[PDB]
Amino acid sequence: GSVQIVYKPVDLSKVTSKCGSLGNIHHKPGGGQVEVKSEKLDFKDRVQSKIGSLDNITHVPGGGNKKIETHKLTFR
Amino acid sequence: GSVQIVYKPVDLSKVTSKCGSLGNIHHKPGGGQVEVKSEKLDFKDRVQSKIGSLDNITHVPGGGNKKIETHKLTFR
Amino acid sequence: GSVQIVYKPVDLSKVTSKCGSLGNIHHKPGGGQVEVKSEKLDFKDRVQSKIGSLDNITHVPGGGNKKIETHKLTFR
Amino acid sequence: GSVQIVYKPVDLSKVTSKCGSLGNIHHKPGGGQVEVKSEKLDFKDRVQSKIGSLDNITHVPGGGNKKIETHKLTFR
Amino acid sequence: GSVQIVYKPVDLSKVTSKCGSLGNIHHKPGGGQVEVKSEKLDFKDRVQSKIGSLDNITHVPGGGNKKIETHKLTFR
Amino acid sequence: GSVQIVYKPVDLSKVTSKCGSLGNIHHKPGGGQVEVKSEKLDFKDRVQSKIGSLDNITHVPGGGNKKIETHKLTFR
Repeated sequence: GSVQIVYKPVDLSKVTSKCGSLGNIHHKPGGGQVEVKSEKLDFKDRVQSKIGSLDNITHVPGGGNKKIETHKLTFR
Repeated sequence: GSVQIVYKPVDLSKVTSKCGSLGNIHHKPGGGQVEVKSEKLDFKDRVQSKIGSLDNITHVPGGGNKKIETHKLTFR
Repeated sequence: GSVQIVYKPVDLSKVTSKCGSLGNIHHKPGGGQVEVKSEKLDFKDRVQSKIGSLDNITHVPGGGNKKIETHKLTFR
Repeated sequence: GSVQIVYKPVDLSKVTSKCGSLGNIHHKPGGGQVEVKSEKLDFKDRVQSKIGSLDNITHVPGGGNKKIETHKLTFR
Repeated sequence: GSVQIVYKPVDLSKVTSKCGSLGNIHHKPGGGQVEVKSEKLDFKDRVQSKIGSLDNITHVPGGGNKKIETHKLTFR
Repeated sequence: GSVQIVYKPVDLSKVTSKCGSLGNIHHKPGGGQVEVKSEKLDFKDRVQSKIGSLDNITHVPGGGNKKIETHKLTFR
């Protein structure tokens, strides 16, 4: 049939930050204990897994701004 | 059939940061203990796995800005 | 059939940072213990795996900005 | 003067234990944090001191029996 | 003067243990953090001191029995 | 003057242990962090000091029995 699809999303947006001095940041973890028991692990088809972790992060981006965009057009 | 698809997403967008001095950042973890028991590990078809981690990160990007974009067009 | 697909995504976008002095960053881990027991490892078809890790990262990029873009066009 | 002191304490005592199997003992501390601030420390004449400790003990003596005796005779 | 002192403490005592199997003992500390600030430390005349400790002990003596005896005779 | 002191402490005592198998002992510390700040250390006349320790001990003597005696006879 005479199908017509026009797809023109427009994006002039901005994601912006101003920051002064960024600093004097202390991260001082006091250890710890982690234990995991399992018999069978059986992972299929798009699995993301963490088992038995003791992980420390210090993340100090001067910006850290995010712009996430998705477009999908499906025709049948 | 007479199908017509026009696909012109427009993106003038910006992801921006200004930062002053970035610094005086201390990350000082106090160790720890991790234990994991398993018998069978059986992973198939797009598996991402961490088992038994004791991991430390200091991440200090002057920007660290992200712009993630996805486009899909499906015709049937 | 008389199918017509026009595909012209336009991207003038920018991902930008200004930073002053970047520095005086200290990362000082206090060791640790990790133990993992397993009998069978059986990995197939796009497996990403870490088993038994004691990992330290200091990542200090002056920018560290990311622009990630994906396009797919499927015609049947 | 005609002072006479006789000092003959008699000790036939016993401190005794019987034990079977001694074992299957688990000590698993989960870390912690300790902080102390002080300006002047000024210790004189028989001082015993612990400042800022995070100490773990597992003590499993098969016996661990104690006999402590003091004798004093003083004459002026 | 005609002072007479006789000092014959008698000790036939015993400190005794029997133990079977001694074992299957686990000591697994999860790290930790200790911090101490001081300006002036000024110690004199029989001082015993620990400052800022993160100490682990496993002590498994087959006996560990103690007999401690002190004798003093003083004449002024 | 006609002072007489007789000093004959008698010690037939014993400190004794029997133990079976001694073993299967695990000591597994997960690290840690210790920090100490001081300007002046000023120690005189019989000082015992530990400053900033991260110390691990496994002590497994088959006996580990102690007999301690002090004698003093003083005449002034």
